[PDB]
Amino acid sequence: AIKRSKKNSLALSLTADQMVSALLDAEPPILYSEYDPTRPFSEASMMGLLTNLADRELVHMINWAKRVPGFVDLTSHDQVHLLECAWLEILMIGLVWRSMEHPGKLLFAPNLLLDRNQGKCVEGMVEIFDMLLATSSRFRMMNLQGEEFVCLKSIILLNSGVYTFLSSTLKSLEEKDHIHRVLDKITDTLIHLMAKAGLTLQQQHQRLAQLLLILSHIRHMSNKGMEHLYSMKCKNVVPSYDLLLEMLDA
Amino acid sequence: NSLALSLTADQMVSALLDAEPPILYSEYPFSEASMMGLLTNLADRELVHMINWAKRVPGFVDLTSHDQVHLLECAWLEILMIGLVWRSMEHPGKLLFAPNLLLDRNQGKCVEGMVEIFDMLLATSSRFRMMNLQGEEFVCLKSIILLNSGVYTFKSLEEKDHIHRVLDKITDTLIHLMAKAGLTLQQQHQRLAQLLLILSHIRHMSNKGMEHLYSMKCVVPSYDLLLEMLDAH
Ligand SMILES: O=C(NCCCCOc1ccc(Oc2c(-c3ccc(O)cc3)sc3cc(O)ccc23)cc1)[C@H]1CC[C@H](C(F)(F)F)CC1
Ligand SMILES: O=C(NCCCCOc1ccc(Oc2c(-c3ccc(O)cc3)sc3cc(O)ccc23)cc1)[C@H]1CC[C@H](C(F)(F)F)CC1
Repeated sequence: AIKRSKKNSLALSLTADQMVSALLDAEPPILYSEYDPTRPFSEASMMGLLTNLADRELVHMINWAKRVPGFVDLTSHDQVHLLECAWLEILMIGLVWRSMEHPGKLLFAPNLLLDRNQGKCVEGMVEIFDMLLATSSRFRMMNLQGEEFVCLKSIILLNSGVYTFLSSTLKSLEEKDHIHRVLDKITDTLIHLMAKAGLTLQQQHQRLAQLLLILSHIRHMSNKGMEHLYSMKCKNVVPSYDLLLEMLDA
Repeated sequence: NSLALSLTADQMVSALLDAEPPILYSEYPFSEASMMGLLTNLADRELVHMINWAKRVPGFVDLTSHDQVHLLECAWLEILMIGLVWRSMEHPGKLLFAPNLLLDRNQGKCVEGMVEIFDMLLATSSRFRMMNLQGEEFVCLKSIILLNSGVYTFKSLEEKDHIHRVLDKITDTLIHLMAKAGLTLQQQHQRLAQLLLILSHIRHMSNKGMEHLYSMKCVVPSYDLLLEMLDAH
């Protein structure tokens, strides 16, 4: 079809209710882990299970991202770089959302619930597990709602890579301005949700701030996770997919 | 009880502005090991003043010395970087490490792996410029970084509760500044969101910087004084 100019992005013409509806409708399928439960539970086998789930979720992630209002207005290059930036943060926020109602455990999939002591089966994992558990506990304590969750997940996609567009082209400035406007609309939607829930104005701003501050922790977890995943690739417990990496690099 | 929680928004702004550290001039030929020596010497001197600034951030003194040290251990580089970004706002394409140390983006190429970090710092300064970030907001953001960046890695519930209450007061303060500047309610929450979203990028830059420094064989000389100032010695 026709690629609209940024001022004619569908994102900017959505009401708050329509933005929520769009984000809920984009939400990817629940996946079940496919595994043999009789296999001995080792570092290699655990990381293999998690890799297989990650690979399947990433397929659905791409289709989800394309359905996030504002995303497809970006160049294909900028789209890919948002995803390359955010993919682990997006996996992690999903995981902590899914795990909210299971204190002490991470619900990687409905049929794959792991506790922090299984995290110790993978060297370097338990520290990240504990951070994920703490984030899930914080979401539980804040009573994070599904409509808020989908807004936060879309914010991670749009925000985690915008600052590593380098402003070396005029197009980059247009892309940055567009992302800003979409992020403003998602903020309006988050406030709309909180106002409808009955929060006072002060409470609305405090809650928004607390939710956005958690995003900085999610970023931190992603960075530590990438460092951990690199170590796992050296041990040949996680694939390197180096040809995809050199693809993305060139 | 905590003085921080009894303060009004106007009083909080005053306290945060009053806590601001001095501007240091570089004191420390010109290879990569010398570039890292220059930047490390500057960081070492700034850290002495940072610890005194941290102790003056309302709410910080209420924590145990071990928690104060934990938060600083988590946030120190974020704080150095946000200061750098602020200082560089009026110097597009350059990083004002000090008034007598203005470095071009391409001077990052002198240290392997540094120019990518320079680029992220420059992008942050550009963002602050486009938003016309104000000093009053800057000090709120820096305080948020100190309190937020290690809170998730921590009676311990009483301390986390205290920190979240202080953070809520800073949010109120940022909103108050924006309201007094004439922003509509919609503009206020949008700007709050844009400011807090930049802190995700500052965290990223810190993480990347820590990895880079670990690569570059890089405790600052003044470490013992830092702990002494924190009463952690
Ligand atoms: O797809 C690629 N590789 C294969 C699939 C990913 C392989 O890595 C993973 C990733 C996660 C994983 O485990 C999970 C978490 C986790 C977090 C922190 C840790 O320290 C360890 C684990 S959290 C979590 C949440 C879930 O829902 C599911 C799983 C997990 C296990 C392995 C590349 C992507 C990037 C792309 C690029 F670069 F082009 F963009 C190139 C290709
Ligand atoms: O000693 C400690 N760590 C090891 C110290 C090693 C020295 O570190 C640096 C840090 C920065 C640096 O260069 C600067 C920037 C930069 C950022 C990213 C890069 O990749 C490269 C450069 S940005 C920037 C901005 C500036 O204003 C000035 C300099 C710089 C050069 C060296 C802790 C201290 C605190 C203590 C605590 F917390 F308890 F108190 C815990 C222990």
